[PDB]
Amino acid sequence: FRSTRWQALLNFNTQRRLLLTGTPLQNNLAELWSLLYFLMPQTVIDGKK
DNA sequence: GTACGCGCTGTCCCCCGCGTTTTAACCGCCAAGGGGATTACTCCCTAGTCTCCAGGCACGTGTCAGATATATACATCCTGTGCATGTA
Repeated sequence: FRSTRWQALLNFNTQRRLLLTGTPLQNNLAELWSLLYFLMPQTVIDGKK
């Protein structure tokens, strides 16, 4: 979440994005929530609800 | 008068540039603690101010020091002044 590259690529002008990854981490919901927010900026920060 | 500033010369030589090697620094982790100037508050105590009585460095006066003009007892030529022996 706090990485500079995370905010670096958010402003890029694209209308469709695709993610390629083998396996994300199961627990530690923070990284999954961060990936979800990066995919589209609509979800709320509160993932503990 | 003269010799050093100036102009010219060759001699070579050390940094420039372009390339190649090596490395300092920021990003991620993983969020953790850690301390020092700041703001507010609470006492607290020593200089400002007044105060008069003592007194002391700027000031004027005396006297030795340093330097200078003045007779003074010789000092060095200068002026008369006298003597002895050979000459026509």
